[PDB]
Amino acid sequence: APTATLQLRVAEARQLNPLIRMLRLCAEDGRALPGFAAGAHIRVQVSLPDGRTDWRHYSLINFATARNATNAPTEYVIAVRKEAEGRGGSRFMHEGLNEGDTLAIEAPKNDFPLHTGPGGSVLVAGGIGVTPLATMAARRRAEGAPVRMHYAGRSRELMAFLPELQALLGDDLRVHADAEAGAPLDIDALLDGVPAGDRLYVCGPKVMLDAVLARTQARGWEHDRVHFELFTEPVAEGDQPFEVELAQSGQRFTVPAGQSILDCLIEHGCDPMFDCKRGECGVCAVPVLEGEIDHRDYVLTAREKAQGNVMQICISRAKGARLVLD
Ligand SMILES: Cc1cc2nc3c(=O)[nH]c(=O)nc-3n(C[C@H](O)[C@H](O)[C@H](O)COP(=O)(O)O)c2cc1C
Ligand code: FES
Repeated sequence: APTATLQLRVAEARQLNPLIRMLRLCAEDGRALPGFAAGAHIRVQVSLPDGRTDWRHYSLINFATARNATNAPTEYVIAVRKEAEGRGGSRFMHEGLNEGDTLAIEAPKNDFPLHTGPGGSVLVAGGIGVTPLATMAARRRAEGAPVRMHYAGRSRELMAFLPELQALLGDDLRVHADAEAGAPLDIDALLDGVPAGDRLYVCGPKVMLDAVLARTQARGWEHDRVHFELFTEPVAEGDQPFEVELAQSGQRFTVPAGQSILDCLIEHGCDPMFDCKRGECGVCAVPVLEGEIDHRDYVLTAREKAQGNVMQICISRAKGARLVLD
């Protein structure tokens, strides 16, 4: 049940700007690490402010355009945005980790892969959400495949990897900075510009991913045309408690405000199906017999959400005070 881990050394730390720190991680003896495909992340072990150990996802970064670029890597590269008001994990990555330190990680996992079907690729990055999309861009360039990146942030001063991405993509990089535009990214115009059949890869904050989801579902885009990678944690936000009644056996649990339905069930004892835990994979779907749902996933169709008979319990909640689940 414990997940396999690697003990890596911090081979380089680089302050890209005041908020974002690049870390290069190597095996102790420089041997090859598990390979990965564009979109993969690693989970890294952090110490929280009270000394509790926990795990944090960070996407793997590569700009090299050799076709073998990430098949047998000898390093993993990540970039961490410091959240001074977060839970302490990103703070640890900035303040409690030094060059030469060792760090336990879990082997790469990929919930956000590039699609090999027909069509080019349009990448939509919000802030530090650029990290797996940079690797995606590098891979499409390695393939000679059409790719465009929309990279949006509040200020250019705080957006990482602009010189690397400009060199990699040239005119196929479109940078949006709120501080220059005076307005947020125009997602409607972005979607209008996507070439017919091209697939969309959206990574970053919940508010951006939600705006893309609403519009691509309104447009009736095919379900495998749009791909989502949600960085925002915790997914259990402002949220309220609610009752869950398990219809098979009458048990009524109270889901607290800071806990997902899935985590509440996993805790109390059941064996739910799950994987990504952030609304992307679809695996945790449960039928809903009664109660209005506040849907927060990126996998159910507009029709499925409207019918009200299924939800992703890793991320979605009750609209009211009670849900009856099968
Ligand atoms: C799949 C996945 C990939 C992520 N990749 C990054 C990343 O590359 N850089 C980053 O700053 N945060 C990334 N995040 C968000 C972090 O895991 C984490 O939530 C963030 O650093 C805040 O944690 P904290 O509140 O403990 O500081 C990712 C989250 C997920 C689920
Ligand atoms: S576990 Fe992936 S959608 Fe819930």
